[PDB]
Amino acid sequence: EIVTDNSTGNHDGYDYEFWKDSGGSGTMILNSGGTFSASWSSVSNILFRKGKKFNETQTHQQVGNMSISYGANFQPSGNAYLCVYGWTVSPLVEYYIVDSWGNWRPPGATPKGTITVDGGTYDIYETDRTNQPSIKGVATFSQYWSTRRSKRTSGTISVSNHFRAWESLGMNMGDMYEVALTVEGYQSSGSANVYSNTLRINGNPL
Ligand SMILES: O[C@@H]1[C@@H](O)[C@H](O)OC[C@H]1O
Repeated sequence: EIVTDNSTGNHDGYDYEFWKDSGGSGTMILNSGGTFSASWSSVSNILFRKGKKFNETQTHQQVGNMSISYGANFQPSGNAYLCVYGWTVSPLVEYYIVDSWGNWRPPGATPKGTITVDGGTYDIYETDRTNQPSIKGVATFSQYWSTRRSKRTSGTISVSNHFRAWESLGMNMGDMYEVALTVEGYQSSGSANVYSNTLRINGNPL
């Protein structure tokens, strides 16, 4: 149902998470399957997601081929991302496949390559977080990014294609912790309605 504070659980088969740091507010409404809506106001950082959490024992290859069909009405007022998001451990990595954004195309780095997939082209980037919040407390970890060259708010995201592309460029991943269609807000406000979000693993939906 309605979530306005940091929370992890399972709704309609999908692992959802609400996460924000202090400042401003956010509201997440959990709808059928992987669908949810999101509103935020005067946040520093906020994340809204529904996908799949893993027990950190398998590589993406061992999990299997991952793919998400999604559609969203994406209405940010400032900096925000509509993306597939998640983590690995050993190495600890925060990752992004961004299809849309607000006023700023992330991450502000030099591309390491590109991948052409799902009817578009993405620049690939690697950045570094030093002693920042993580799924494992304050930590130092890399971020991997695929960022579409033009905004899109519905389609298929061939998640594993990006994973393979990253690893080809020497951006290696560890054991899967999570994969999830995600709305992020950074020092901004806005709203979003994810009316479609289906995660398939080996062609089988959650
Ligand atoms: O990399 C940035 C991250 O550090 C911040 O917390 O949220 C916005 C991102 O672009």
